[PDB]
Amino acid sequence: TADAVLMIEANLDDQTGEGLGYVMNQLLTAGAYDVFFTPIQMKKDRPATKLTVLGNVNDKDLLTKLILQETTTIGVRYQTWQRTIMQRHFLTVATPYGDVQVKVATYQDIEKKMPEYADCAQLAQQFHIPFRTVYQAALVAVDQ
Amino acid sequence: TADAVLMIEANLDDQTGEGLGYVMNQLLTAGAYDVFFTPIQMKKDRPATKLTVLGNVNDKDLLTKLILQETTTIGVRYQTWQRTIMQRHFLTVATPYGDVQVKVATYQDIEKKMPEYADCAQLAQQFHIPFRTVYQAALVAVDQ
Amino acid sequence: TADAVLMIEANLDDQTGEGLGYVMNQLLTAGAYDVFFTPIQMKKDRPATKLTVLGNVNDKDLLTKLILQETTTIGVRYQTWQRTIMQRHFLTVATPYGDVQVKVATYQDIEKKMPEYADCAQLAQQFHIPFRTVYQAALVAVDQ
Amino acid sequence: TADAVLMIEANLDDQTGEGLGYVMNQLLTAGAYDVFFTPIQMKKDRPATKLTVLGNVNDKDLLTKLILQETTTIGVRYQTWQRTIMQRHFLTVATPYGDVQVKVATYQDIEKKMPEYADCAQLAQQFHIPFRTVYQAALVAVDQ
Amino acid sequence: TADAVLMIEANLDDQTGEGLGYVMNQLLTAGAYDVFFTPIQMKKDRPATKLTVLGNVNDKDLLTKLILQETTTIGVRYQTWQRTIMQRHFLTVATPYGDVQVKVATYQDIEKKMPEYADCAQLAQQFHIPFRTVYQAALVAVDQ
Amino acid sequence: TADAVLMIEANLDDQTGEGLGYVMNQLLTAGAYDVFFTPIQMKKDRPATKLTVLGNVNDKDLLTKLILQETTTIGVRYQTWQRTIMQRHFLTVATPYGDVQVKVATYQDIEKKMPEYADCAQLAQQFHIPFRTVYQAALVAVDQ
Ligand code: NI
Ligand code: NI
Ligand code: NI
Ligand code: NI
Ligand code: NI
Ligand code: NI
Ligand code: NI
Ligand code: NI
Ligand code: NI
Ligand code: NI
Ligand code: NI
Ligand code: NI
Repeated sequence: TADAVLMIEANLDDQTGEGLGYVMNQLLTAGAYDVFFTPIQMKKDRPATKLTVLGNVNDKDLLTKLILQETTTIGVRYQTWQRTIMQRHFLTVATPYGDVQVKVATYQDIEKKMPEYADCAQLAQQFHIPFRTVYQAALVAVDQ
Repeated sequence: TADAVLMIEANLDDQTGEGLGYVMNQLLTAGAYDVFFTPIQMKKDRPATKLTVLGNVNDKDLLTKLILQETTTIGVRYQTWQRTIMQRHFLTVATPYGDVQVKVATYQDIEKKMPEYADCAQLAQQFHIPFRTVYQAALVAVDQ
Repeated sequence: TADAVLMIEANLDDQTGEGLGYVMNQLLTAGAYDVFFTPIQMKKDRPATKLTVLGNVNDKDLLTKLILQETTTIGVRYQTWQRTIMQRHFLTVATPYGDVQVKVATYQDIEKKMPEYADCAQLAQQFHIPFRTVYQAALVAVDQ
Repeated sequence: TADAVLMIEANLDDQTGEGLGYVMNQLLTAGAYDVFFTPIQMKKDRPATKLTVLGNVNDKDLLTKLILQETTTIGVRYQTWQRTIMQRHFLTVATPYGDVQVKVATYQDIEKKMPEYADCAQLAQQFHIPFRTVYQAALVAVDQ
Repeated sequence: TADAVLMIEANLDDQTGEGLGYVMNQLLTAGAYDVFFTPIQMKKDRPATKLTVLGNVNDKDLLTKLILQETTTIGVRYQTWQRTIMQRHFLTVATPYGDVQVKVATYQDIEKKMPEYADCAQLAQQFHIPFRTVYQAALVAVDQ
Repeated sequence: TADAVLMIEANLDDQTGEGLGYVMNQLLTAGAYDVFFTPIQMKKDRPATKLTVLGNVNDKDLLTKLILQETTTIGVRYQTWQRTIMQRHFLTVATPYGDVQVKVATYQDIEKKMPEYADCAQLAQQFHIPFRTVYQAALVAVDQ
């Protein structure tokens, strides 16, 4: 329910998008909770990318050294955030195209249901039907 | 003058812009100081949107549960920032097209004046003249 | 008046921000009407930049060769747009800090006035006052 | 069906966000098919906005004059695009919270169904439930 | 060489990021030359995404139907651009970690050399060294 | 090695890009470690810009008053981050076009080398060769 997460940030104005795509794959393999890019504008007319890494506070040394080894940045900044997390468990639901795992997130009186992307995309590809069609079929099917 | 604000963030890769526009209206109604979207790029080629909520630190539970109920996110992250705020009071100034309320923000020796958008937009619409024309008329008129 | 303008675009996922600042400076010196960057998202999790150059139709070969020379792109795409341009004339107005050229743009029933950035920024730095202060003083002086 | 659409663009580095919200509201009221903002980066370290307006070819003069009147741009560029449009029909479906219009779009072998945002947002506010709850109920009701 | 390229665009304010990653993967598999996302801002406070697809002029119907099938858009807009393409040839160079193909692009007086990302990323992972290390080694080896 | 940095942020929806470019130049002159813009979307259909300032924690008063004097914002938010910084020293390396200073950043076992943009851009301009060509020549030359 209650948690803390480390946020690590770096401003990269001398890194290519190809190399940035490479480092995001490296950071997820290293176990980061999340990684995202933000387009930013830096001095001297430089379109840059901000790299943000979320992870366990005890992975600070791991994720820092990864960033310092694989990107061009001279330094990183990091800070601890708090987190409020819903409770998760999974349901298998039968849809017109097969079973789809549905994520049931709960927090006190709040309950919502999210079909898992992976199941829906695999069924959309196999039966040559749209992703949104399989996803919406799972939503209807989770009504009971 | 001195203050603190809570920042709540969430990365939404499975939420539509229509639904995001809906939640920003909900968050302002709930009394958030500010809400803004940042376009971000997440794993698996997902163009995502970061939702940032600013508000009173005592509204953490209110704004969290709102986000957890109305968006698709499983968790939120939050942290406390400090704030330095200028002093505000309002002046009514007479322009060629009517009275326009002007915000006078002061901080120590710093003084600046901002015509209120709402008055300027209403007068621009009624008299079928550009917004920037009414706004600039208010700026000239605040010189005395 | 009426015109036609060439638009050249390239999607750059293998370019650093440092190099992009260089090519924009190169292209404006060579006479592009305008150059701008658009953050885009490309394949393989790449935060990329779209380079757009606007310029004279007869300068197509110059600006193309410049992009192919200075960026990593293998190709450029281009198309001609039509343009509608306002008529310009300039007012020099006397302020507390010096003369400021004011651009007066007209189109049919449209008349608008923009103090020139170069004048305002130079006098703000030279007289050690905010930019907004010189900008607003020119507006006041264009009242007559 | 087949169509042609006018695209008008302008790069605005001398416009506030407040004024841009005003002109988008002005242009949609005047009958633009659509208006959107794109964040771009311009010369002299300027975070700018590209304004794009889509509209009827015969409305070119109206939308141009509107942009030249309400923004700071000296010119606009425009070009005509071709369009491929799906065929529309609407289903009104009965939900636990009222009727919801469902847009059924078809193209060759394509059939897709989108609950109308206006219906879902209005019933969610009126019945004090999440938007997603009304949206999903319409999906369930379109199962028949 | 000279070419012409089809550009197809759609403004998506009712699409999730998960679904957008799916359609970009679908469109590249179907033979689009390129697909990219642009963050845009639409009406009713909607953070949206513009989908742009570049492709062969004769593939217009395939890519259109794909977009109409997999996204929520009711229509697409398209136009043909001209293209200027550099001439390509490839150098395979021997590095400390294996062979790396180097793309040598030429145009009039222009000669530039780009190590192939696929080669560099594969050898960096296989030999457990940074990407930059394999990239720079190919540059060194292309010195002869 | 270990450090702390102050982050100051402000959301500007009533500031022009020209004025924002002006303030970024002012903030770097005042000694900020870094300044960047992030495009954001705020309420009432406003494309806005987030201004982020990084600097020494003891420059809080300096950088705040600068922002409050030169922009339109009523308040700033700020927080302290931690930093991990690599060790820096400079090498002059001989390339085919002159000496180029190369930044050698080290952190424990990590060593990487970055040619300084300023030297590479000056040599590219003087000899009328691409930036990337001089930068890559410096990379090859730093191999010994
Ligand atoms: Ni089963
Ligand atoms: Ni009065
Ligand atoms: Ni590439
Ligand atoms: Ni020329
Ligand atoms: Ni001086
Ligand atoms: Ni300007
Ligand atoms: Ni009309
Ligand atoms: Ni009620
Ligand atoms: Ni819609
Ligand atoms: Ni084909
Ligand atoms: Ni291995
Ligand atoms: Ni020397």
